[PDB]
Amino acid sequence: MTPYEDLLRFVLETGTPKSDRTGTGTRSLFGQQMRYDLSAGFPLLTTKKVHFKSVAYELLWFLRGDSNIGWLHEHGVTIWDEWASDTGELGPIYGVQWRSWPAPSGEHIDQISAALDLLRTDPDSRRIIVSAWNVGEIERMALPPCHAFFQFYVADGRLSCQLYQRSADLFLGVPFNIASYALLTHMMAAQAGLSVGEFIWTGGDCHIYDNHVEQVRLQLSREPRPYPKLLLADRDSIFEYTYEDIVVKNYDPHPAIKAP
Amino acid sequence: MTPYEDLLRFVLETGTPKSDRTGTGTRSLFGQQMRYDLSAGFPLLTTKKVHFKSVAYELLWFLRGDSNIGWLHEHGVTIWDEWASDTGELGPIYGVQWRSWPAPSGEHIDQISAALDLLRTDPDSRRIIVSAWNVGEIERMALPPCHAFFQFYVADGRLSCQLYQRSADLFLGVPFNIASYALLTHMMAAQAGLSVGEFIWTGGDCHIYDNHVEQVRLQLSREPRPYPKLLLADRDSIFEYTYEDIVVKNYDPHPAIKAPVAV
Ligand SMILES: CN1c2c(nc(N)[nH]c2=O)NC[C@@H]1CNc1ccc(C(=O)N[C@@H](CCC(=O)O)C(=O)O)cc1
Ligand SMILES: CN1c2c(nc(N)[nH]c2=O)NC[C@@H]1CNc1ccc(C(=O)N[C@@H](CCC(=O)O)C(=O)O)cc1
Ligand SMILES: O=c1[nH]c(=O)n([C@H]2C[C@H](O)[C@@H](COP(=O)(O)O)O2)cc1F
Ligand SMILES: O=c1[nH]c(=O)n([C@H]2C[C@H](O)[C@@H](COP(=O)(O)O)O2)cc1F
Repeated sequence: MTPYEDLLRFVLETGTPKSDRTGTGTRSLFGQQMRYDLSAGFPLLTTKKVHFKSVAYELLWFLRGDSNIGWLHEHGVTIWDEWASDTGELGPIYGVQWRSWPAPSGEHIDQISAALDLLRTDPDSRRIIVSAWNVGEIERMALPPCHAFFQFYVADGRLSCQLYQRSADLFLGVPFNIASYALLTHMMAAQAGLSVGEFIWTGGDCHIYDNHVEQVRLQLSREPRPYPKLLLADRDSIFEYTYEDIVVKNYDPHPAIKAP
Repeated sequence: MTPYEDLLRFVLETGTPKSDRTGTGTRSLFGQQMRYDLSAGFPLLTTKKVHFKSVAYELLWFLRGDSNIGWLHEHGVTIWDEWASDTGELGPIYGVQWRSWPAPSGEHIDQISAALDLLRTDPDSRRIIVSAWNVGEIERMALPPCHAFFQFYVADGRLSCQLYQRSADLFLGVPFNIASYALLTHMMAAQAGLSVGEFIWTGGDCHIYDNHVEQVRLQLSREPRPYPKLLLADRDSIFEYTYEDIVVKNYDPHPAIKAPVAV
């Protein structure tokens, strides 16, 4: 019922102290897994109000294959401002690798299209994968991919997705990541003629920053309300979805909780 | 604990019947995780005999950046034979991505060396990653990487390793993969002056081929025995290890179980 919350606790209590770079004292565990049944409800956390608008616009940004934060500002989103050059450039990050990974043939590979094609023509493939982790381009990126790698799986006409996040800011980061991929999974499924199955979150370094220990103590004290429902409009193509094509119904979150 | 055997039993008992590339059949589950505390023993399975010589030579071959089976034959190992071209070539697989992943500028990136570095120099880093999944080059490979990529993690002078394995032949392949990465981890740990921690195995498509089922049942009827210990001789470079340096102690498995591979 509350995969995320259980993991947050377990890291607050069992987590090992550790410095990062840069920041303060994180408590940390390695190799942790959360599991969501997407048919049961959309995993937008109810123990704290999550800024879904930012989540959606960011994913649409990723899907546009966009490297600049311009289109993001146009819609009043600023979560990326702090790493963007004077020009607003971030380098060949997520969207760039997703939509146009630079092969050695000079070709650009659209992994999203390729994945979706597989889903439609060869649902049983074990190669339905997208990787943002481009070793050749990590050092051109403002920041190396955090949610680095993901895979899809079909079973009884139900689409599952497992994500691998190498580094996980549990309190401020992961909530976004859960909703984000949850949304993506609804979109691929919708485009491919499938239903939603599971979302599997697999983390590398799972960490609660030093500041956030208080922000987090509160959030664990709150009782979890029933999950909201995700709705989508019809579109001929994943790349045609707009923010206006998305609705989150019956979302009743406990009040927000700020933190740097 | 017997995490391998539990997963195997679990997939057998609850897996979904599925079709596949190899034209055989499968029971399958998605997103499963095995965990091993490497300080309690080297996870060379004991409910069947696993041929360590092969696991070890395959590993040393990856480390050489080698994609031709010739060196493996030089040492009697034949497990990659039915995928190689007539010249023994497999394409830019595993090691070639580990030692020399070709960047857009052309340059070969040595990820294994990069990783050691980060371990010796910045153990807390969350970017200690080696990837075989070169989107750019997968078509060029005889097969796409099953053990697709891995991360290292340090805490209290203990080295942990998590592998993501996109596709898991539970009976035939996984026992090889568990041992191999456990071995690499000991290696990376020796070279960074660290002790071993956990090996965490995370699978995408976890499957038991339909022609492996009588073997899986035999194996599951057996009583698990304590894991052996691994002894590594000293070397000054991960790239200088030899089989001679890699010794197992107290490994008493139940008998080996033969099984037909799915091409
Ligand atoms: C995800 N990323 C990230 C990071 N650095 C850290 N420590 N954690 C992260 O999740 N560097 C790059 C990147 C940029 N993405 C983000 C996403 C959300 C917020 C955040 O502040 N969310 C608030 C809502 C405020 C926002 O809508 O403007 C929240 O409590 O959810 C910051 C950076
Ligand atoms: C892992 N790989 C693999 C694959 N194809 C399939 N269907 N499954 C796999 O695991 N293609 C490439 C590769 C080669 N690795 C292997 C590893 C072990 C065996 C096998 O036959 N093991 C037997 C005998 C051990 C020794 O004699 O080789 C055993 O029961 O372990 C075959 C190919
Ligand atoms: O998808 C986001 N979620 C995640 O939490 N990271 C966090 C992890 C880490 O705390 C920081 C990246 O720094 P590092 O490269 O050291 O892991 O951003 C950022 C991504 F964009
Ligand atoms: O890491 C090794 N073991 C792993 O289990 N695969 C197996 C899994 C799979 O059944 C087969 C390749 O099938 P596919 O490419 O269709 O996923 O190789 C092979 C690798 F070399």
